[PDB]
Amino acid sequence: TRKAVIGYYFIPTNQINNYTETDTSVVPFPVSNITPAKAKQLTHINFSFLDINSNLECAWDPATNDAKARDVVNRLTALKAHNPSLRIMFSIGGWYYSNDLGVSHANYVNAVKTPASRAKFAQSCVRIMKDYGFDGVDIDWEYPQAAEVDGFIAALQEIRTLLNQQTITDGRQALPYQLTIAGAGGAFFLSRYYSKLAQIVAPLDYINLMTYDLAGPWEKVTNHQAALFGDAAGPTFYNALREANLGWSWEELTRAFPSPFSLTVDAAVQQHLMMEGVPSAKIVMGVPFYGRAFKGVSGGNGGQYSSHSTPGEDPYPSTDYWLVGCEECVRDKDPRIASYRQLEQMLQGNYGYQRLWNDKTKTPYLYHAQNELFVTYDDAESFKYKAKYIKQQQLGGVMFWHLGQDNRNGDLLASLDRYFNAADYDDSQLDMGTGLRYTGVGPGNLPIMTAPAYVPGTTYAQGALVSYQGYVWQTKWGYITSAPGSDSAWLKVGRV
Amino acid sequence: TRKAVIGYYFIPTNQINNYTETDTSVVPFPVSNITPAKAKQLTHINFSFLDINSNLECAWDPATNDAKARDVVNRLTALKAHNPSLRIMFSIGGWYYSNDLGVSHANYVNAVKTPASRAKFAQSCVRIMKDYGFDGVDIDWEYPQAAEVDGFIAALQEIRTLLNQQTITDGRQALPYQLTIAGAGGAFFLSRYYSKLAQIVAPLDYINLMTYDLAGPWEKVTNHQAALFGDAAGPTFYNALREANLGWSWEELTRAFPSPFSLTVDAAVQQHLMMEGVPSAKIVMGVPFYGRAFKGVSGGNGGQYSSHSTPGEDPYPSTDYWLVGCEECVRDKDPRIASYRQLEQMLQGNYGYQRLWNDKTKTPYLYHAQNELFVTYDDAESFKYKAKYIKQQQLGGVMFWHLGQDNRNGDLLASLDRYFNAADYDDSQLDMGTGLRYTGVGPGNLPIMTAPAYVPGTTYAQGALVSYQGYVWQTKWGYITSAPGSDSAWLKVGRV
Ligand SMILES: Cc1cccn2c(=O)c3cc(C(=O)N[C@@H](C)c4cccnc4)c(N)nc3nc12
Ligand SMILES: Cc1cccn2c(=O)c3cc(C(=O)N[C@@H](C)c4cccnc4)c(N)nc3nc12
Ligand SMILES: Cc1cccn2c(=O)c3cc(C(=O)N[C@@H](C)c4cccnc4)c(N)nc3nc12
Repeated sequence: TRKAVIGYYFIPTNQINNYTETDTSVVPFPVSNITPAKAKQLTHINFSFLDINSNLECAWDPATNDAKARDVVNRLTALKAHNPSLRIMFSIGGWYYSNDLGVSHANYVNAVKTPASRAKFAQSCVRIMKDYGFDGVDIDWEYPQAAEVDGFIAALQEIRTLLNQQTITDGRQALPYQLTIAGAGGAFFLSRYYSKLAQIVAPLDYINLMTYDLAGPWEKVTNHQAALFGDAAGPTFYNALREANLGWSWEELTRAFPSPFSLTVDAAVQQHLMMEGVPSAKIVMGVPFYGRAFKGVSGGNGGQYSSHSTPGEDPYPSTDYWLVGCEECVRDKDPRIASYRQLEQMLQGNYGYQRLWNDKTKTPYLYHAQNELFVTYDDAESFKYKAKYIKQQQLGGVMFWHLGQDNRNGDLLASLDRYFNAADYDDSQLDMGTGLRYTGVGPGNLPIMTAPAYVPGTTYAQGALVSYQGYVWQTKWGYITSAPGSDSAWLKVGRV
Repeated sequence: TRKAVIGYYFIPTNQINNYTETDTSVVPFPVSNITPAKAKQLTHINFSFLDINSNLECAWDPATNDAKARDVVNRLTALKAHNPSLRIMFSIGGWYYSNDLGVSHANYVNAVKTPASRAKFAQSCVRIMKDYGFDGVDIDWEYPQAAEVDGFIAALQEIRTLLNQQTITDGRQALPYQLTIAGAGGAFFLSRYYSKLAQIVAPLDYINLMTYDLAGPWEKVTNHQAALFGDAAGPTFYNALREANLGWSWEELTRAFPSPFSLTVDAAVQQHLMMEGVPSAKIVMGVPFYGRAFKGVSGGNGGQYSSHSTPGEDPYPSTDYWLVGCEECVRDKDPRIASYRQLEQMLQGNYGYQRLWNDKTKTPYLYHAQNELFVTYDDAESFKYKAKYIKQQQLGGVMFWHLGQDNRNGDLLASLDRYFNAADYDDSQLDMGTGLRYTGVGPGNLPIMTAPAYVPGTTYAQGALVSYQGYVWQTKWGYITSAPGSDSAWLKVGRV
């Protein structure tokens, strides 16, 4: 089956209200820049962002010019003329609206609180979808906390019920309405809802992992923001999932969640696959179309794993635009982020940047030796390894943030489509390297094993293996007279 | 409050049927050996063992001559003339009847299953108590498994109701009928029911911990069977409580259950006190009146912590009766167990045994240099430290197995009574030594702590301490925007 290729189309309210396809100074990436060829390379466009208002309903930003918003959306859905599989989703939430300290955060908490609120909120999602002509709903709440999770699940199940009814009512069996969420791609936020992943993902077509921003100026040491695999020379992190509300035993937590660990894309994917009832085909790997820049870095290792002097604040609390050559950093008053398009132009502009490659993480980076700068980003080469990982691990596909950051030729999108679909591309010998893999093991990714059937009445010694109720179990100590599952002495170590 | 001194009186069915007070070779320890002096030193005698039959009622062994049984019991209750506080309990169960592979185990499991079965079992316990003249009920099920614990708890509650009503009916307010159980003294069996200790202990007057047999021939290395504190030179063990079904986080399990650990009397007591709702006054420390012998120890340090050639099968499968001096080893055809009485006559009779002392564990042991022998046991000196521990930790008292193993003068029982009650004994300067203490922290031993109140909307760094909803919490990583208890990021570390 075709891998999903999910591109975010983000447009701020002031750009909707002043929308034009002819002046890149007010609208840098108008819908016009999505050519028929690029539309064929996408399977989904996530239009973003809508919000939940204090009426606990899905809504546009109050300052939106609704006439212009409908026209922007109509230009997007017109791209379906070039790609019959294309879906224009809309995204509710995002960091600014929905984070704990965000302007609308309470509206997310309250909308999922009660059966009445969830019914009302779900209806409004389907009404927005049908009124504007969208093809599905994406929820980007970053992120529900443990006690909010059951309400989150029931709202998603409510949306699933209404979308499946709307699919039948509209005769959309060939292209059913879809429901997705953006998921944490790092253990710290993932531990909020990790224990209920199975019930979260059940009503979804896809969970889109935000497997980027895994490094930033809020960390004391520079690092790669979307390392595929780990580098032993880089920083490691507390494994927050061992503290999730799982109810597992000490051995089960320990073998699933080594700590410290390397905060990588592979870690995020494997951590989802470790949960029973989380199918690989629904997991979608996010990739960034932007780089993160650091200043004040030391030398020796190309700016990698160095202390730095980058402000972590938001907004950027200065007027010092120190990322040399980055015109778009001036236009946006922040030198700590650059689009792939801009980085490509910084490279071919003789600004003293050097493009280096980390063969462990399988990601590129820029080093500026004169001014002490470090940029972590992804490109078409790092996407080869990520695409191969998606195929080997049988994931659902790829998601990226965001379309306006690709270069004008659409090279990053074309590469993702090529690695999944081009008949003359062949990655069977692509060397995935010796970077650190995530070695945790959980109930959902237990190895296949064989063992003699458990025999009631037997006394087992320490380390004995038996099969019982479809799993292979090992005794943790000696003189075991109880059945696996009936007593703390048995560890589930294998399936079938 | 006077400390309990609970002595098991164990008499097998063949000795009941053949009971006589004038022939040691048929009844080695008739009740007439319990003089008025000794009766005054006890608070309880646990007559043992009764059973649960296939009708799921408390019952004598079917081969018991019932008139002979009443006579033996009458000899015990006659002792109450010399001590108005003394109670003659009867014990239901024991290892042979109630272990998973024992002959009556299914009757324990099935008696506690439903309200009807529990009411029938409980009624039978009180009927037996009144019919034979006992003063209370002791249940020694070794040990209920996790799925049986709730029924076990409800059966104990039902017995408690019937006992309390019987106390009223009989005008026994001055000496009310009591309910006790034997509890596991090591973490392996403790883990079966650990999570429900509070509801198990609620209906009891006492839980008598079997804090002995903590070492034996079944282990690869010689060790003390009832060490008070740990010896760093000694073996350590897997802390099975970390695998109990508690629902705690990795950090919480790790701090409550260090592993490996020293398997000691102190460990068992502190493990019980770690659980909320378990009052120290109900905890009774078991001590052995017997030793365990190892055949084939190397030299080095008294035979402590070395390899051995002792079989670990029961029944004793062989015939090398190799514990020399020990004549009861021939009569009972097993050289690995010797009563204190016999161990004393071995030390008296020029057999080459040397008595040594471990000042970490505060226990004695015998070493034989020629035959390579090691014996771990308890004596009046080790009981000084255990009695002081009972007083310092405010435990309910002491229990021992069993009365027939004391010497003819009853020195062990007299020593326990002395250390609790003699005005001319003064342990105020007894130094408890530097042996390893169990230092796990759980809900029941959380310290008082003080921290500024949690303030919603603020972002906390790693290691921040705040007070919230009755507890002091610490963050496990940085950028914490959630409230404590509602999250994986917060660790309960203290009480307000
Ligand atoms: C300060 C801080 C602490 C911890 C986590 N943080 C974030 O996860 C975060 C995310 C974004 C954001 O917008 N990410 C983009 C890629 C995106 C795309 C699609 C859906 N959601 C988000 C942001 N601007 N600031 C952020 N700051 C923090
Ligand atoms: C508390 C206690 C009291 C009396 C006897 N006990 C045991 O006999 C015993 C045995 C084992 C064990 O596992 N194996 C033994 C059989 C073994 C294994 C391999 C070779 N030889 C012998 C054990 N774990 N605890 C045990 N506890 C006790
Ligand atoms: C083979 C084996 C494995 C694991 C644990 N085991 C035991 O814990 C055990 C205990 C006894 C026993 O009698 N203990 C006395 C002190 C007692 C006193 C009062 C109430 N209950 C018991 C026993 N004879 N064999 C036992 N074998 C084992």
